[PDB]
Amino acid sequence: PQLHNGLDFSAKVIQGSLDSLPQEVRKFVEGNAQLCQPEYIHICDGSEEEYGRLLAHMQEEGVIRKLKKYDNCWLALTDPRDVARIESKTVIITQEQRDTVPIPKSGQSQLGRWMSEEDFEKAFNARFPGCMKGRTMYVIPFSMGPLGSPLAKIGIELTDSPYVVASMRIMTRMGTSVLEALGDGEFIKCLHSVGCPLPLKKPLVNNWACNPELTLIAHLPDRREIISFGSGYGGNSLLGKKCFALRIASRLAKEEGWLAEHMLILGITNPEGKKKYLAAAFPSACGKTNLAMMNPTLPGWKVECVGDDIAWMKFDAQGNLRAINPENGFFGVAPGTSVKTNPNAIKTIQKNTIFTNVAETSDGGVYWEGIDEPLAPGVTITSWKNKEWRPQDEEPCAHPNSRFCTPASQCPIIDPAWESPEGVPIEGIIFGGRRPAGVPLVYEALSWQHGVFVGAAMRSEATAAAEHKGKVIMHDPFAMRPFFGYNFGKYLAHWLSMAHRPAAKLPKIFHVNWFRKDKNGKFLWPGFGENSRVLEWMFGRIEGEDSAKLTPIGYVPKEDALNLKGLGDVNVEELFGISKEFWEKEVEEIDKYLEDQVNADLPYEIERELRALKQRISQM
Ligand SMILES: Nc1nc2c(ncn2[C@@H]2O[C@H](COP(=O)(O)OP(=O)(O)O)[C@@H](O)[C@H]2O)c(=O)[nH]1
Ligand SMILES: [Mn+2]
Ligand SMILES: [Mn+2]
Ligand SMILES: [Mn+2]
Repeated sequence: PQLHNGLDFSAKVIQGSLDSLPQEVRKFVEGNAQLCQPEYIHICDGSEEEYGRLLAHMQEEGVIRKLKKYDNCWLALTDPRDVARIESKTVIITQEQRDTVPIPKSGQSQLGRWMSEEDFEKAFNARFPGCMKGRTMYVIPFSMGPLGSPLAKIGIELTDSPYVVASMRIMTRMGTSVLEALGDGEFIKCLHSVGCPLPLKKPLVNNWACNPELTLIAHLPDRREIISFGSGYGGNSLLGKKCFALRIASRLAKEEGWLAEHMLILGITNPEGKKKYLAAAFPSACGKTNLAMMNPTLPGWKVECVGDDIAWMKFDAQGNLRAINPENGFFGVAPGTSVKTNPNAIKTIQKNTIFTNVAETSDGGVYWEGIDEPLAPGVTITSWKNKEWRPQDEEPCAHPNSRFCTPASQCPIIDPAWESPEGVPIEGIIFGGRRPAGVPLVYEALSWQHGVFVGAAMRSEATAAAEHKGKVIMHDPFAMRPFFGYNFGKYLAHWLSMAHRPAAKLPKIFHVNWFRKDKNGKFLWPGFGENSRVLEWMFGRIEGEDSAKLTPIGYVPKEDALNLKGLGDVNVEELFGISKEFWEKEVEEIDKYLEDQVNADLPYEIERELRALKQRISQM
């Protein structure tokens, strides 16, 4: 089937067999192999032998170090320029711009960056051709969700970074058994490359191969393809997490009729013997991980974890909104994780965990800001910049966006249904973000329409997750602003459509705010474990208790309704104060944001709620 041996890469397979691969799967491999020209091809099987042999290569290449104080834990230091998820260099490739983002009025579209196919082909042919020269191309077959379960998707990611192969084994279900399940079914085509072929023309920092100048993350929903280049950190290289489970999954969810959201899933049990499942949509670095692994301070309550990031939901035959966690591990922020704040996380990241950009102690341990843990006498600390660090300098020993990669099965409070194929019925949805002043601690929506409005009106201060800096209160609807896969206007309609399904059991909607400060800069709520006091009020409302009070913005707990025993000193007046001067400006910014960003694709019900809220606030 060829004139010269220039298309048959059989003599470059160090593991596996191109013959054992399905038809369309093999064509996808040899196609990019001819374009990227890898030195070798490594078809993954996910076995322990492969994972152990994969670690030795990175260690012998100066990429990762071994943390001797813990059982099979490794540290990795990356290039200082590749530490976050570049939102500015992320594009969605569709034929019509209206499919990706709503055509704005005058202003620019914050709800995504659209790029044409012609402009994408010009940049595509200017990067990949020859990027894997002298490297190994790993074929990674993973599965988002339990194998054989409903709404379970399979993908094939080709990459040249063993740091990606090791992480993909932790975050997804990858191995040979995934190929047997796929057979002749569809699969998302993923392609990743660091962009540093051999010989190296640019010296690498910390042996971290990257190309910041040419970093590009593109999505093609029409082709079911995902193409990333240049980067190699979290959501940029782990295509199954952000690019697949959210952006592309949202497009499929709109076509097929389910939901793909950036929410956590946690079940809570009360002293009376009842258990309910909740979901929370918080922006990055806003409190999703600490909430799903919470150690409550109330006796008789038990909180178990199902997920901390991705959530795929869909109605069932009985009218329930069941959800599953398509992921297999955890990829949460490191700084601030201590025994007092998130004790469940400390128990999980002590074995089979890969750390990144965190400080290392002399005795082989880990260290980061907010760890709140004394060291033994004579122990030194090495910052993430590979330098000797002391608490007297200004350089932090660990990067703000430094992460840990740990399997989900090792969590002590993992819910015994995190891999069930049918999912868990969700009875509540929680919105919120980092709002320093104005937003009360917690309130409840008035209806399903007003609830959707609450999610669309989410705002929060810029944190340390993307490339945003400063204390700016920007908009972030549904905590999905950086992960919208199609038109946001149609997105708001997809949620409002859930109120039309027959025998629909719609869940309640709440808005919280743990970060409301006072006039001095001190948090009015301790948070973390004490957040269970707020979750208790949400549990009773679901059962139908009469503990709510009507306000111009929603339902707030009545007096003597929150279990504040043991505290008593919390300033309740300022923690639930609704100022008329504040909410008259808040709606002003909400009115200007919706008209400029959604424009003609804004549903009438979202506008009817905007007028309803404005009217009620003017009557104060
Ligand atoms: N004040 C307060 N801070 C919190 C709470 N939960 C988390 N945080 C802080 O948020 C930071 C990271 O939050 P995290 O849960 O990892 O965010 P996410 O996983 O991206 O959703 C930590 O350093 C904590 O200090 C809370 O309930 N109250
Ligand atoms: Mn996230
Ligand atoms: Mn997280
Ligand atoms: Mn309707």
